[PDB]
Amino acid sequence: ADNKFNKEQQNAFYEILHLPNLTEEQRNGFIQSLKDDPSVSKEILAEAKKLNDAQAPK
Ligand SMILES: [Zn+2]
Repeated sequence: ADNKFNKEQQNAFYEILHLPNLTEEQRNGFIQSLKDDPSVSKEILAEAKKLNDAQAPK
């Protein structure tokens, strides 16, 4: 059964890989969540983005 990401899921995955202000530990936790159930991508992405923005350099 083919488990290739649809565009919504792929976009989330790549955005999390590339968000600049996550630590490795933070990033890997979010990616692991998606690897386990990709249907939660939109919620996980929203969390990752908030954390990324909170940790932006000033
Ligand atoms: Zn400054």
